[PDB]
Amino acid sequence: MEALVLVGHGSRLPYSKELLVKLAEKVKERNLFPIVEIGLMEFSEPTIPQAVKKAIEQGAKRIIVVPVFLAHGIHTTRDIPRLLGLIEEIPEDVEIIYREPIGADDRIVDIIIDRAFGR
Amino acid sequence: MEALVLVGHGSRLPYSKELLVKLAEKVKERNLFPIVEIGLMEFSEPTIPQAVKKAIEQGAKRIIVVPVFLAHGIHTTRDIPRLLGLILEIPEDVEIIYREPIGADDRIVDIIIDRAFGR
Ligand SMILES: O=C(O)CCC1=C(CC(=O)O)c2cc3[nH]c(cc4nc(cc5[nH]c(cc1n2)c(CC(=O)O)c5CCC(=O)O)C(CC(=O)O)=C4CCC(=O)O)c(CC(=O)O)c3CCC(=O)O
Repeated sequence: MEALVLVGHGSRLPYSKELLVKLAEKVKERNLFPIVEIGLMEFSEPTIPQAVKKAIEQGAKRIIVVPVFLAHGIHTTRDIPRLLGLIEEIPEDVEIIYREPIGADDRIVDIIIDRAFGR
Repeated sequence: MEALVLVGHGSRLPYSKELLVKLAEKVKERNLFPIVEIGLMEFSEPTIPQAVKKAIEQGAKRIIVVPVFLAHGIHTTRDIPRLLGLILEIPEDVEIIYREPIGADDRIVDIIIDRAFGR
């Protein structure tokens, strides 16, 4: 009844999409959401509008959109809200819930320290 | 004897730099590294060359550079290695060690799920 849509920047390179694809696989393995889709802001498919429609077509009435971005920027603040139609795509009486980016989470510091030590 | 340098993209907005600043502060509280510095690839100061010199000036002989990026891209594969001189003035008794980005870590999935639930 609710869907999770992970949105990413996109790249002319393949690494950004591979990340979102792997992230969606790992989330699916956790069996929390009925529907899970990814969309990429630029350069690649699925686009963000296509992911929201796939979710709607599978029968989701609440679409949770999580920006897989570390920090806020023009994408997360302007460009993406606009694609979702949240700022001046047909949301069919469904609710889109636009979540927060990753930010300076304690678990990021944990990751950073591992990377520093080659782990 | 060794320094940790966190490098980030930079932004015409203030959100990207604040993240790196909060991240540096959190790492410093862990007391693992003698010297901790941040550098921004574009738009903002400190720049990446400035951070490596600040580190050198305090007396670091090994400079661990961690890309605070989720995925590989042209910045992490070309532009940043270039600034580090890996592909300005680097003393010979000093080595730069360029680490990996965050990637599709389990701890990221954990973060994504919290964000999905508005936590
Ligand atoms: O003109 C060129 O192409 C050369 C420069 C260029 C390319 C690089 C290249 O292709 O050489 C580059 C590529 C990418 N940029 C990255 C990130 C973002 N760049 C920042 C700002 C924008 N940069 C744009 C252009 C450049 N975009 C524009 C114009 C536009 O996107 O519309 C602006 C927006 C300005 C506006 O519209 O007013 C922002 C926004 C912000 O931070 O606010 C961030 C995103 C958050 C962040 O990570 O900072 C990422 C993701 C990453 O790297 O993490 C990619 C893809 C991965 C990769 O690089 O493989």
